[PDB]
Amino acid sequence: AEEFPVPNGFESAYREVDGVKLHYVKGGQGPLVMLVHGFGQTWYEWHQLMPELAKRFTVIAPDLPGLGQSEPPKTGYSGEQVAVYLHKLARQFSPDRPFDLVAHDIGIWNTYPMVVKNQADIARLVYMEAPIPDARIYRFPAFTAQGESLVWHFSFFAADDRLAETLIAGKERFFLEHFIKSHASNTEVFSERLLDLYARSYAKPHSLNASFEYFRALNESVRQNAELAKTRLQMPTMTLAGGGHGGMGTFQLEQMKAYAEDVEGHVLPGCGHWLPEECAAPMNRLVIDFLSRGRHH
Amino acid sequence: AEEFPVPNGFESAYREVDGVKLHYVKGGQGPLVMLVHGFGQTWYEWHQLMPELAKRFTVIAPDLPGLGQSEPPKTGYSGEQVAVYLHKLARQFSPDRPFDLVAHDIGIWNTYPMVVKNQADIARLVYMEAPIPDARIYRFPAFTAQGESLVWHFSFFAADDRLAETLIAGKERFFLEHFIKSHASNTEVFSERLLDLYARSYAKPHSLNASFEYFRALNESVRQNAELAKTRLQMPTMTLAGGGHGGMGTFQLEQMKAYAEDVEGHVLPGCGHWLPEECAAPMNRLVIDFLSRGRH
Repeated sequence: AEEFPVPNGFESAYREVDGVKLHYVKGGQGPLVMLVHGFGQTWYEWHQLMPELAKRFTVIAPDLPGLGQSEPPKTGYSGEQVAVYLHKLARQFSPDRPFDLVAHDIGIWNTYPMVVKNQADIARLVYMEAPIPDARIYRFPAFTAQGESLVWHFSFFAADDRLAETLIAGKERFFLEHFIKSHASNTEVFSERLLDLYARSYAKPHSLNASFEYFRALNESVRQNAELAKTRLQMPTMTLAGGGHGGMGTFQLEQMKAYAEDVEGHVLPGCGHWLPEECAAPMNRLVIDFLSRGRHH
Repeated sequence: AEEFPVPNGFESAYREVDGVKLHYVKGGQGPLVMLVHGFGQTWYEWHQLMPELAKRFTVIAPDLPGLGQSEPPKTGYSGEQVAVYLHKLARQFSPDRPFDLVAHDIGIWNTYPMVVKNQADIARLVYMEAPIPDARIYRFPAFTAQGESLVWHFSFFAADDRLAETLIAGKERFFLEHFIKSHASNTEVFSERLLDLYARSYAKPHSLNASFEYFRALNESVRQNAELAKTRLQMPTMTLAGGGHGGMGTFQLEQMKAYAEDVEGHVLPGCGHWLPEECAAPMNRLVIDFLSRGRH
């Protein structure tokens, strides 16, 4: 069985990486592009981009360790530890050529270290809708004059006593709908059915815990990145952010300018945090065009 | 039926105020002092301080509307609305004389408006361990380099769709122990027995909801206070804050200086948010001494 429907022409498969069984969905021919999802989701957030991209590229979309159908990491959930798994997975499929990387949400946290440490392996980079973990995250407010803030969940999820698992278990679908919609401009794209699929995946006990372990490692990731960021990113980079309710707006590009020498950015009006679903058509277009400036099938 | 044990010589009683039945515990003789509790607790947080104050004052400690054994408010949960109930309650017992006020946590939110609107009714004021609702609350961080921040729960509790009640229902005792301890320096005072008492009270469905309605009204309270703060408080004031894990530190006094002409402040080392319980001896001493400067 599969947690999410696989697009025609794609295969669902697994590879062992450093003793951890990773799930991914793969299709297409040409140079490799790896797409990395974030919290609340799985490889499936990429399912609309995948067929289009596969016309020019070999496309792989893994489940993050512990999430979707991937085994939890055996090292840890800090950015540097998780990035090893994703880097090695990509290199199994693209051993002789650099590959492209597209990441969303905590996919950024879990890839930045392998990007900065293996720059010759990364042809082009697309980052959307999440801060790279650094001191900037400590500036986001706990509360706003309009109600709940964007990232109060960093504290909820990082809290000890398994606070998040204990409160959310048995209410996974309820919580995820609130969380997704509170970070969305276009809530209509999240059908009850789509929410059911995502909720059932992250409700698996080991996946519910894995979800929050990424946040419990966030401060460690910030400390790791403080050292890593001494080396600037040199590859062509594009940032995308939502300009609507729930989005990061200008923050995405402004932060990335501190990290990357060669970066262009777009803010998408009328779109929140969940770009691949809320604004599939323009997001897909911008990603396909940016990656197609390089050689492809 | 009592949720918490009354100190010897005190009485547990109720007063109907503007159609809302308020529970309070009362004892002592002399000028009136009203003690107002905060989130996660009830009048009981004051039970160690009460007998000491009762030697010089008439002491009343009400349960906030909807919490403890008090009915929910009929108007609403904003500071200005709730303050009417507390002001009227105090004035039933002290109709001809100003009274003293001691407030902790959301007790501050629920009393500030009646203090500024009825300054002549308030002889001396002690505020501890929470911001007065104003624009300063939007400057607290969601996340810190140590972990969970002081007030991320403002967003959790204020969130739409009854997010907090829905998640916490059936898990009130677990949640309260985490919330209290995460805001404490001296966690050891929160015995399983004491936590059982507080949890049983706020787990009443209407009390769980009431708890969060105070946070849902927070932005309204901020808007209310923007107008009220145009007049500075003139009566003697003291602020207390914890200097240890979970405490407000220097923020308490610094904010209060913008609100009050006459203010002295203390930060208690090794103490977090829950001053009456974590640091009873020094906190009680500071409060008793400050109030005993006036008539008692």
